[PDB]
Amino acid sequence: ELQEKLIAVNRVSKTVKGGRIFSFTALTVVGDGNGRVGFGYGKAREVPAAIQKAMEKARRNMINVALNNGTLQHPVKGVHTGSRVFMQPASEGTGIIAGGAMRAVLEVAGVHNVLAKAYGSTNPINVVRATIDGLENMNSPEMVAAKRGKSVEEILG
RNA sequence: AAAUUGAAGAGUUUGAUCAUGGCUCAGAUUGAACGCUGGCGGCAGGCCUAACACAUGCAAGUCGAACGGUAACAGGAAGAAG
Repeated sequence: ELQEKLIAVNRVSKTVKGGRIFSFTALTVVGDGNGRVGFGYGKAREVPAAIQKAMEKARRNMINVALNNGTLQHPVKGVHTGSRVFMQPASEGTGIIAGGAMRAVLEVAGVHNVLAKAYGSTNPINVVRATIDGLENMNSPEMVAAKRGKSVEEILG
């Protein structure tokens, strides 16, 4: 159904011979609510054009991650530039406890219950990339049963 | 059976960026103090400072079934005044 979220709107400037020229960047996320997450980074001279750029960039580059009934599979460490995200699956209930950008990514991802923490720089673009890296780093019991070459019950016990 | 189901960030260095890195904020608490305000009840608490100096009153007595006794009080026995 492709629900959409706007995370950050930044104003950046490029200096020229006349003076400063200001443009606006938008960081967005889209998601199915079931597994599929995508993030977009648009840049335009005025704001809603940058929002529309970020949305049509985010809708293309979406990756699907695996997740249980509303939860993760294991603890997983996502990393990026200055961001050292750590997300732990949850018990049921308790909502998404996560800060800001990571909260928006996990909410469009369909992750209902999570315990998350950001380390290092909490810059929004880099923590969105660290979050989605930790999400696509995650692996399922059926795929780790496909790897090690045995049924899932012999792994879980 | 149960004995715990646990983890949020933001602002500020720049023309703008990303890092590093301080500073500050959002919470909970207290033997609290002060300012404005003030209906009641329950249960707790109340010199953190001068281990400074203390007026006044009380805070350790009991036992006659240990004893000599007998000041009180209470009767007794007697002698009396009526």
